[PDB]
Amino acid sequence: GPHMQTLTLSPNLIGFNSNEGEKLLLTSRSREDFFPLSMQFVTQVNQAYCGVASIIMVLNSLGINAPETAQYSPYRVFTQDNFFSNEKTKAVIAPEVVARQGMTLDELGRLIASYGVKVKVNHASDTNIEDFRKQVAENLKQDGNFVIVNYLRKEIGQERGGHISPLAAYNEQTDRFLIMDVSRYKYPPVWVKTTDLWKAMNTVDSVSQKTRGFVFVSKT
Amino acid sequence: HMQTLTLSPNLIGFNSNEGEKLLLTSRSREDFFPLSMQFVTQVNQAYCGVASIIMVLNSLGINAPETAQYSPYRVFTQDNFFSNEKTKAVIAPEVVARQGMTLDELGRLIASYGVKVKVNHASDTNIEDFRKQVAENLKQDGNFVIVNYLRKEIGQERGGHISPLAAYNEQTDRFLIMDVSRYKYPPVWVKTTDLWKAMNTVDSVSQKTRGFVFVSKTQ
Ligand SMILES: [Ca+2]
Ligand SMILES: [Ca+2]
Ligand SMILES: [Ca+2]
Ligand SMILES: [Ca+2]
Repeated sequence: GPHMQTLTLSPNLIGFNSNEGEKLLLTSRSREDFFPLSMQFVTQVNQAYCGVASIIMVLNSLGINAPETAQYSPYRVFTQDNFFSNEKTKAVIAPEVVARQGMTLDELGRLIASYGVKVKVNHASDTNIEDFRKQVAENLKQDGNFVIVNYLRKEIGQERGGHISPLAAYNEQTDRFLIMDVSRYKYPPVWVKTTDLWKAMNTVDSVSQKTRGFVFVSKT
Repeated sequence: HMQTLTLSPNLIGFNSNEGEKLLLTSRSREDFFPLSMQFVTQVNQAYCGVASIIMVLNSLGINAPETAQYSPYRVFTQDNFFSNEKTKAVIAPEVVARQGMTLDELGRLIASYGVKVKVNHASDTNIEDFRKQVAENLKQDGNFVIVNYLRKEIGQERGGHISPLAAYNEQTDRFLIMDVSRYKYPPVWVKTTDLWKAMNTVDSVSQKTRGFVFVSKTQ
């Protein structure tokens, strides 16, 4: 000591709309969730609503019975505008609060569960990279369930704070996951190395004083 | 899975195993990647053309107008698309909200943002040239295709619609429509002959056929 830090590394992302990124989807054999999520992909309506956008993508992909939207009647879908129609949802965290400060991993899980949907919240501190990779890759091969991640953007080479978005696929050959980034005005979907995504989840959110992590969602 | 309307059997939904395989076995699918990145729900039942335009303009990376919530970032949205006099001079947003837009108006609205637009009424071409020219575009980055067609002629409810095309599957001779009415229907793979018939219908507003538009950067 002191540590001289001779070798330092920065995370390498592959964009979905790159030639390589396209190839990673086509060579993935853990990509069932990509198709329904792609059908539902939305832009977060404000710079704090990443979790709401992520939730409604998953609820619509699961075919969860949705609130009315007068503009679409008789058709009904979850939107960021109607997601808080259920008072139990507002009781977790109110929309005006989310619009200022976002949501924590535990709030994300509780907001989903307020609609009676099955959830399993995994803080990084309570699991490990090997179980994350294995369990998420399995979910990505399975219909009827989805995965949402909460991670510090800085640790995957983006700016900057905590973010939430669904995962859509896992490329086995490169050990990368595809993040369907709902901040569509800022970044494309990206393929991130498991080790970098793990590092980014294994950070402490000062709002919760707990680590970030990932949530499994399925229909009951 | 999502609660959209049951499709007529001549259509293969993107929301089906076969529909996924048609993307995986397509050799004309480059446009799917950027278009999927930009896919949006039309904000009302008249705004299909606006949703389609913004998907394409965002996919092309055009400098975009100011937004209500994303500053300093900018993207085309259904709320900011009409934020200049040149675009509004084509057709007023108040009218698009009640009547939609014709094929010619679609073209002019796109062109008001400075990009290169070619409008093809079905009457002025033929099915073989439609298939070849569109499949070629679908392999090429930096350009896109939007169709205007009568939904009933492909089995769907009901009137004239507008949405982008994302891919062409050679074995089945089907095009993938990225249907912006996401609350009602999934994206669908439609036989070329059905899509051709649906474009070769007379829009009562224009007394011209429907058709398709090619869009690329002017630069
Ligand atoms: Ca490519
Ligand atoms: Ca499946
Ligand atoms: Ca799954
Ligand atoms: Ca193209």
